[PDB]
Amino acid sequence: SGFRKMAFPSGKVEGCMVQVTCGTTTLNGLWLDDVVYCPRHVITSEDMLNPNYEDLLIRKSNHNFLVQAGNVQLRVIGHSMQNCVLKLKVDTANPKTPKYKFVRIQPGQTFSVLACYNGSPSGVYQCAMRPNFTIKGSFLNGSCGSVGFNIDYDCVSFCYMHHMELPTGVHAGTDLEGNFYGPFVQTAQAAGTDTTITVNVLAWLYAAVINGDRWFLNFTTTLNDFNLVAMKYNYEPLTQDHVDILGPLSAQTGIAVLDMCASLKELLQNGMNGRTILGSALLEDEFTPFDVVRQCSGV
Amino acid sequence: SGFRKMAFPSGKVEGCMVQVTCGTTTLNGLWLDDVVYCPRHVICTSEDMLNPNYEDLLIRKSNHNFLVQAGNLRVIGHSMQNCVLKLKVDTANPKTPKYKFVRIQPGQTFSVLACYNGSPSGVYQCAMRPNFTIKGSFLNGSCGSVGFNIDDCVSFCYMHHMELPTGVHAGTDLEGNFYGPFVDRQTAQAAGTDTTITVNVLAWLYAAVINGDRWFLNRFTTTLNDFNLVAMKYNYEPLTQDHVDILGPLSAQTGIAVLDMCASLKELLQNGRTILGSALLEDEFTPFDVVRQCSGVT
Ligand SMILES: *C(=O)c1ncc(Br)cc1OCc1ccc(Cl)c([N+](=O)[O-])c1
Ligand SMILES: *C(=O)c1ncc(Br)cc1OCc1ccc(Cl)c([N+](=O)[O-])c1
Repeated sequence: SGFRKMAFPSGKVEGCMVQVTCGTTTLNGLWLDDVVYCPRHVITSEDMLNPNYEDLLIRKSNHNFLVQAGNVQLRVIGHSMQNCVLKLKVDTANPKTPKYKFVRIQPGQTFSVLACYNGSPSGVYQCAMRPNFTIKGSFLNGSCGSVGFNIDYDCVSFCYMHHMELPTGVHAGTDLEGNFYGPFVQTAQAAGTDTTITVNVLAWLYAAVINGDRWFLNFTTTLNDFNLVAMKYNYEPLTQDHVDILGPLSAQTGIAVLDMCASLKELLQNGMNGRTILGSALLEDEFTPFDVVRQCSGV
Repeated sequence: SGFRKMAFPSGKVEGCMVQVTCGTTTLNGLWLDDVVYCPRHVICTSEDMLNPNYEDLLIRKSNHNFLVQAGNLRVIGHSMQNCVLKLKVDTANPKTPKYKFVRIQPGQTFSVLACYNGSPSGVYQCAMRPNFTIKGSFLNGSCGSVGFNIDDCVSFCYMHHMELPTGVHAGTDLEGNFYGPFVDRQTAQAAGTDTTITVNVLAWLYAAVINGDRWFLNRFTTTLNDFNLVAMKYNYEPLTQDHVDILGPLSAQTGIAVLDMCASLKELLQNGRTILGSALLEDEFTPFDVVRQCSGVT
């Protein structure tokens, strides 16, 4: 019973968090095998306005990089820049390296973030890659290098590394190969208009029904008619593959996807009239259909 | 920037999670030093759950009736302390962190590492409600999962025991004493009237102001007494002077007096926009939680 925004257990990622210092800049890094991954902007405030990163790295040597893993000091024997991440080769392989992969997720997918400062964990929480490729996280100065991940049974899938806090107050970063999610690269950078992850909202309504919350159940509708309503309310268009992913939840609940779409159409056109769903007064869109299944089945 | 419901990093607790089996009942256990702690109802059959005589049931079981799984342990002793089983094992957990057993107060927060068959499944932050229930996510098989705070030292405060028909959850401290009026028996058990943790709501309003959301801020004032008259009507817990003292540091950081924040809350209750992306008033961040997240304590 119950339904919570649930993060993956973070023990496997905690063992890979180290502290990287260049000059006076200190941030977090990720230590897997004999390589430490960290944001490349670790290399001044004057540089923050228009850095020629290739030119700034040139002036750097291996001993200019201080990688600390708890109390032990790692010696850097090589450095290279891949897109927007630094890769520092160290003389020791991380003995706590889990089975891992680097994955680039799609907008709408969820992951857990282990927020870190000075290489030490401070907290873990679940969030989602918004359609405009930002995330609404909790990141203070010093959190850069914190990574987002999914755990697919024993294997850690690193998908995010924190790089920046936009003036909007939302956050942007890269995958573990250094490619920013979205158009982001210290200048004014506008994120796109954010929209609601429709397939996630529908999955969350399935979670509600499973947990006894059914007052919003109604009508039917077509994929097209619902999408016309979804476009008006800044909702992502619902495709047939979204309907297929919602299959298992439809079978378990006995509620056809297009029937749930009609209930959501009503919820969008009429609002919630002060009622709550799973203790929320808003429509929640940061649970994937896989998230709902995992929590309700207990994987 | 930002404010999230944030759980403690769970690595230290993961290393203490084992799987405990007695007969056909399997649930989670906590392995610290040479002792495995688990709910004592692991020894009950389904017929026993309606009126178990735990002493009579434990008497008929021996050490070898307990199969303790630590990933892929021999039990050399068993004892019953209130509602928890204490299984002495021949091996001390090499991953035992520095730990303490603590009994928290209503309104305090902790992280829950939800587990099934001794394997972690997820971590989330919740609060001990005033009626001593928690609004968690617990399926059958989750019993033995523990709630904790981290101060290098892990403070274990909760062990899950039962899912009420209400859909809320109840458990004990690590000494076996239930939070609330609940017993480990399958009968209808009523939780109290739940109330809103007023001091937590005020802390969350400070987090909002810290993060740029200030529209709810007024110029009115109030006394502790007048505010409590309003709070009583809306099923809010009464705010004492100790609660005003706890909110001191947040007042200093924001420059907003505690009683001024209480006056702003008077509006929100009497008149009902979003605050930190929420359309409801959140009461599961303590003032210590807000400081920890906004100052970045690792
Ligand atoms: C960010 O995590 C961080 N921590 C510590 C220090 Br010192 C500097 C940090 O990055 C600041 C920052 C903010 C915004 C942008 Cl866009 C950049 N950047 O040029 O990448 C850096
Ligand atoms: C609970 O975590 C659990 N998991 C697996 C099995 Br098999 C049995 C479990 O406990 C069921 C349960 C439910 C409610 C109550 Cl009140 C009790 N109890 O008598 O303590 C047990």
